[PDB]
Amino acid sequence: MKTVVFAYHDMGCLGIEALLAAGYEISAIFTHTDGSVARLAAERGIPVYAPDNVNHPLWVERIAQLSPDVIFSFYYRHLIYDEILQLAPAGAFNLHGSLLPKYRGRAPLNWVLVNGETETGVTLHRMVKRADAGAIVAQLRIAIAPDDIAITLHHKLCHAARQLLEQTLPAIKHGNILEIAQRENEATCFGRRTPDDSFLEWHKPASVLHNMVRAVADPWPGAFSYVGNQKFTVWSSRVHPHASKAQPGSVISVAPLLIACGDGALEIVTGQAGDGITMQGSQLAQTLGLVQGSRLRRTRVLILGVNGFIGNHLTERLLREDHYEVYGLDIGSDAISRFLNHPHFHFVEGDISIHSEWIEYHVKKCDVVLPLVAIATPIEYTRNPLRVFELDFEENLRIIRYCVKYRKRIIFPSTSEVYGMCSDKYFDEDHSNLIVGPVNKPRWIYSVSKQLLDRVIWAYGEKEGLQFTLFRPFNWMGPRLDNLNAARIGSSRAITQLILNLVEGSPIKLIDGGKQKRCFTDIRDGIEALYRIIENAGNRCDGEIINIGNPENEASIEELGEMLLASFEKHPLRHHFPPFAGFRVVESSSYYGKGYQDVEHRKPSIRNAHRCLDWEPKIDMQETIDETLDFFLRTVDLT
Amino acid sequence: IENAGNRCDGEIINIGNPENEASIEELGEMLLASFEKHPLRHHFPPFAGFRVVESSSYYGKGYQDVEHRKPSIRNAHRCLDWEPKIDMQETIDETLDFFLRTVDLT
Ligand SMILES: O=C(O)[C@H]1O[C@H](OP(=O)(O)OP(=O)(O)OC[C@H]2O[C@@H](n3ccc(=O)[nH]c3=O)[C@H](O)[C@@H]2O)[C@H](O)[C@@H](O)[C@@H]1O
Ligand SMILES: Nc1ncnc2c1ncn2[C@@H]1O[C@H](COP(=O)(O)OP(=O)(O)OP(=O)(O)O)[C@@H](O)[C@H]1O
Repeated sequence: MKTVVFAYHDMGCLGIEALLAAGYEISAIFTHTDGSVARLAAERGIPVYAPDNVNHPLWVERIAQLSPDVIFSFYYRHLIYDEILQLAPAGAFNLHGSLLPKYRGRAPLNWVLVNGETETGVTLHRMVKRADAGAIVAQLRIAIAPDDIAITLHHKLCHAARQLLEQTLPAIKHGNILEIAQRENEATCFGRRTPDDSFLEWHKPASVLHNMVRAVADPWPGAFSYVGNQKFTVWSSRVHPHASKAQPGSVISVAPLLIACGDGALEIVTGQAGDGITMQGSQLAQTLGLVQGSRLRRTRVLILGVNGFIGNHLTERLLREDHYEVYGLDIGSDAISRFLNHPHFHFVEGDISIHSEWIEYHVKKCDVVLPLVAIATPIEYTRNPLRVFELDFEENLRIIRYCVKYRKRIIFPSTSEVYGMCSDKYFDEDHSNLIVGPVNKPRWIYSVSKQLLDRVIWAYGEKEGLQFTLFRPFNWMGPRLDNLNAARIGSSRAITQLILNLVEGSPIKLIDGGKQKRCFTDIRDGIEALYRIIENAGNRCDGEIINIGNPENEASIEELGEMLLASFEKHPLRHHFPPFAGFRVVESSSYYGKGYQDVEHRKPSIRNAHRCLDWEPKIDMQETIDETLDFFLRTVDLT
Repeated sequence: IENAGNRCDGEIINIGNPENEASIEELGEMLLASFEKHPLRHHFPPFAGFRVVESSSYYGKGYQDVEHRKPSIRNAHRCLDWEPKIDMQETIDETLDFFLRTVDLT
């Protein structure tokens, strides 16, 4: 047949050779920079390439040009995806280093040693949308010797693969292959191991620890531990069922260097202190200062604009956990006064444009900064564009810079408005284009400002190591989303403005028909997701942009007005307010002034949220409507 | 700058020749054609040819581009009574000549 190969490292060479010996014609080989696959390719006169992303249109089109019958993947590191895979009529097969569906993850060579398996093997399966799930075309078992280590098991596997391909490859050349599907309810998956995963925890059994040192023995990074401040690596181990009433982690002897484990002791045969040379355990013991003795505050969150809608709710949330200390500054304090007595809450009434000593000192002193000061009520974009620009953009750019100056993590609040009039069904943080209108449509000044800030934060991240996370709220609402008073000037979001209407007995106006829709998110859902981001479990939020909204609560403004009215009519306090003045369609210009333009639909992709936070919106819209309505109605003084 | 009749106040004006639309590939050909006919041609090495490349390998990660760009020159006509005149090929020649005579030959 005619094929295009994706190979790298050892398996890559033996695979390209088996492929050649089997009579295949290799049109091209895709590999990586740094047995060299490239060297082999060059030696055999096979055009070799090493782009960063072969999934790029140009490559896909060029691979399609070669018109391959089948595609093979022998330890290719980057990920080849569907688009190109299906360019081969005979299919695409990948050679995985484990007994699938077991250890279908990555680094199976090491994991099988970590978990101390008795056997492993090689598997040639078909490539499908799911990683390592495709139908198995051939497999082959391998026995793991009690004294095998990563490198030695690697050759075992290489040899096994050389044999598996040797015989099952001629089979594919023709078509005698059985797609024995994978027993999905038996598949095990593992992820990339970082050198921090080879840490030795002496409380575990000597056996477990021993397999660890084997799993990552040279040429791998190795298993390590600490002698006080000093870090050392264990290259050779040796389990001793020889008990020792000694507590785990304590040195039983220095010749041999025997450490007491949770079960039995482990003998460090060879290792090295720090980046020094390898030496026998007895010597390593001395160079580390060992004798018979044992081996191996809360988070400050700064919230600017803490009294705001997002601010006060986030404070309540954080103040529930004990590992948080909350520092906040704001112009107002009615929403956070209830926390003033809390020991872990430190509030101060200030202005981001005036109180520099406090702000700078705290960005310097805290661990995470949440710059929530802003003006986010659309009427203000057209009415006071410059005030919006100066506060939303300039004032914040200053905080962003304090953060890079003092190397602090910044969880900056982006906005769903950054997508503008995007046309995708789902506004995607990593793929959607951003669309705004002409310069003569000033409503977008906000959108554009927030986007430039997102881009600056991104550059700082890329070019200066700033640790960040951008989050984009999608029409969050609930109690304290603005206030009826600000609403009297149009300075508030829809929901809270329509409540003022029902309260004062004025009609609910639906700007341009009110057919445009949005995805309303309950503030409780939003704060939970945000809380998760602050938690930043596993650092899965670094450099990430995360939308937060409930795609399930999509509704037109007209529907929002109806749902609100329905609740309002059933409310206990209803009789206190005037009779409904009705819904009335109005030209946007008559409410927002010249220069207004809007978004016809807004629904978020919440994939990233699911991936980084394991978050999912839960509260349904109607409930949010009730909560919000109730809060504001009981804000009205009745006398 | 003249702002005759203040017809440019508060105006945004595109300035381009919608008549000179061309792909970069065509720009490269037109340039090459002129280059081959140029008096100074013999001073420079033989053409190494055209080669398609991934944007990433030239601009780095994070590059994206514009597939087409043509301006409306209504405002220009209305506020300035202006209309592009020079054709692209002439601009190519001018530019090529200038830069070729920028090269020190010795
Ligand atoms: O939280 C959100 O995701 C976004 O909310 C607002 O922007 P937007 O949703 O466009 O505007 P709202 O004031 O919340 O109202 C939505 C739409 O309802 C309509 N509306 C509003 C008020 C009213 O009385 N009548 C009416 O028909 C308007 O067309 C308005 O654009 C903010 O401007 C954004 O910064 C924020 O990201
Ligand atoms: N100059 C300023 N100095 C300090 N705080 C300010 C200043 N200007 C505005 N603020 C504060 O910013 C806070 C946050 O704004 P607000 O609550 O109106 O919206 P938000 O919660 O960010 O809304 P969304 O989440 O919908 O964008 C306000 O409570 C206000 O006190």
